[PDB]
Amino acid sequence: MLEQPYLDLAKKVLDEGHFKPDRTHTGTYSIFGHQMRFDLSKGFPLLTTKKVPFGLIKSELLWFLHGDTNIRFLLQHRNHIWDEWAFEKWVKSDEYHGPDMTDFGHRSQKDPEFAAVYHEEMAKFDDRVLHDDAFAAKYGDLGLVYGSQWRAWHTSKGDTIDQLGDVIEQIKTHPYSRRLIVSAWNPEDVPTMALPPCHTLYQFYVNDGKLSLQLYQRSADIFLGVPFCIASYALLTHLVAHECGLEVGEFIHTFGDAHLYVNHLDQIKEQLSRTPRPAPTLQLNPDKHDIFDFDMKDIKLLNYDPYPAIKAPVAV
Amino acid sequence: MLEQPYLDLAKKVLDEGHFKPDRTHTGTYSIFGHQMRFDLSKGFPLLTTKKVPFGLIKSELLWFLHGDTNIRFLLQHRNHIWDEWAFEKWVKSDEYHGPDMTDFGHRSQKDPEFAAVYHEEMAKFDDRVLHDDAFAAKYGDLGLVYGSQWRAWHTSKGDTIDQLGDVIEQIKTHPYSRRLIVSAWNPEDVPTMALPPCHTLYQFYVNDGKLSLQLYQRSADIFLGVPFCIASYALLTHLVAHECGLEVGEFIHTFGDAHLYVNHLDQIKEQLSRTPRPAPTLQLNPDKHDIFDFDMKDIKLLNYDPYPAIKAPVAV
Ligand SMILES: O=c1ccn([C@H]2C[C@H](O)[C@@H](COP(=O)(O)O)O2)c(=O)[nH]1
Ligand SMILES: O=c1ccn([C@H]2C[C@H](O)[C@@H](COP(=O)(O)O)O2)c(=O)[nH]1
Repeated sequence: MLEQPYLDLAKKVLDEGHFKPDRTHTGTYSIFGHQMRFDLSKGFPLLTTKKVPFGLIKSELLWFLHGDTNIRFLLQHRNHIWDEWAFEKWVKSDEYHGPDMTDFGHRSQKDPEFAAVYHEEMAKFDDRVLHDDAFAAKYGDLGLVYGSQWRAWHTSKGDTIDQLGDVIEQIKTHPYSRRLIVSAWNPEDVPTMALPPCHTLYQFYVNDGKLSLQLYQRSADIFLGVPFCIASYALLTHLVAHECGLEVGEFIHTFGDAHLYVNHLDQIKEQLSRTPRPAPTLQLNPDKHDIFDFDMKDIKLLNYDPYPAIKAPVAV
Repeated sequence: MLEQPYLDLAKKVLDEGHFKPDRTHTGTYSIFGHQMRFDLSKGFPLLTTKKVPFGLIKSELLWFLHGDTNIRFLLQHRNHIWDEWAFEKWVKSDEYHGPDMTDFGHRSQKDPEFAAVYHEEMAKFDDRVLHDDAFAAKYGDLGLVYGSQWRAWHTSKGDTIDQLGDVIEQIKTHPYSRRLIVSAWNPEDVPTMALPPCHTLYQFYVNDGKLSLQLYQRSADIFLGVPFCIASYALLTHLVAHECGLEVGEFIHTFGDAHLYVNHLDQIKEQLSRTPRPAPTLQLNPDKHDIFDFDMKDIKLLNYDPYPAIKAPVAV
């Protein structure tokens, strides 16, 4: 079944892991080095044994492709995945006036009185960013994010480089190129980043008329992130394969440090109780092809039939 | 047996490959995405079923660690692996006076009259680089090479960054860091390089008292390069594990596009006839620890017992 590789990753990390400490202080069972392989021609790797919001995987990807960096497009789409970043910044500015929210996303999960002041100032932020133009530009832009590392890699002679736009040229004219790589890992910026890239780099490869993509993710959360990531990329593999006029091959997911947090144990353990169902089917607008200018409407997820979503706490 | 993972890579590429064209025009059987895993505590992954020159894997690595880039240290050690690069450059300079050696390393393998003029001007070059200081600096420096990408990553504010020297700091003070990565893939320089890095990036990871390293090599030659590379890195894993005071774990080799050239088929096919022998054993100078200042003498390969070396032509 499509997703078995994924469930097998979790058993392996559970009944074969190794406990180790980490940045957030919850704890983890971890393993190092792991390849997993999905055959997109067989289906779409959106988990069935747990309900994943394609809405979120979808709007975030298109944000990326525009080479955006402002949370404002996401908010525009009710997508709040990246707020806690922009916010934190806003919070540590004296233009921020009020409740010194230090470790806001820490205590808010142990103290319900704070979970209200916090979430209040958040809708302050997100509404301001939504409405005050000068704010959206000042506090809404994140800066170095996948979109800018994909389509605006800052050089040392003052210019921007469109990495993703370029590799796509090479796929048409040199489908056999073994240098078709996009990297988001930048040495000079790496030591001044809230969170240096998890999805470090990817490489496409055109087998006989088919396009494949391999990902190297240095740090993974089997439970909360891996289910999302598998789809951002299986989606990206189609989008590109669309523009270049190629059929679709495989998605090869490779991990450095793959972890399962302590307090997620009971959930993954329950999720394994389920028996996978037939995977959905990605449908794309056959009229439009210039992927950089695709829009939500242009994608369709046919036949998705998932098990209830599983409640789980962010380990922080 | 230690090296089986490697031999199994070659069978897989042979009795399960896919033919595809490429840069040099020989031809290949290829596969995409592959992880292989060696347990350095069990031995040293220098192939036994074929004789590999540890002398070469060794001097090239130390060159790297010094953050050198001049072929002059290698020549100093009879190591000629990188000459054809420096040379080519020298050749396309009008200071080069004489035999316009276009595609020298092409025709020299189909025409034995040329294989003599060529190899003559080569010893011209290598002797000049060995002796004429201003030449060694002018034509002997390669520039962007593993040594400079490891220890002098050019930033956009005029400075050099010691990537490898830094990760090593982090291993001591944050052995559990999941951001311990060195990358040699640079977007802005990539489109003006004779050969952009094969060994794209590596990441260390400290499991319970043990150090592990995973490599992402975008393009491999199962026959001629993979046997060398497995050892540069298994060697590097020990060297680092030496300085940081850690035990040694595993070497995880991950490939994007792994190929076997057409005209190498008969050789690999013969090499598989052999039955692996017990692997050698790396011994390091217990007195010295500052790896950046190690020297040949400080390494010892105990108990190596290899099958005859196998003759093979460079596909070009
Ligand atoms: O798409 C994503 C984003 C984040 N994370 C996780 C992985 C780790 O839990 C943490 C990053 O580890 P450090 O870099 O902070 O060590 O965020 C994912 O798994 N997938
Ligand atoms: O350490 C090394 C150096 C080179 N190569 C090979 C791999 C390919 O044969 C060629 C590089 O492929 P392209 O980047 O040129 O497409 O050089 C190796 O396998 N290992």
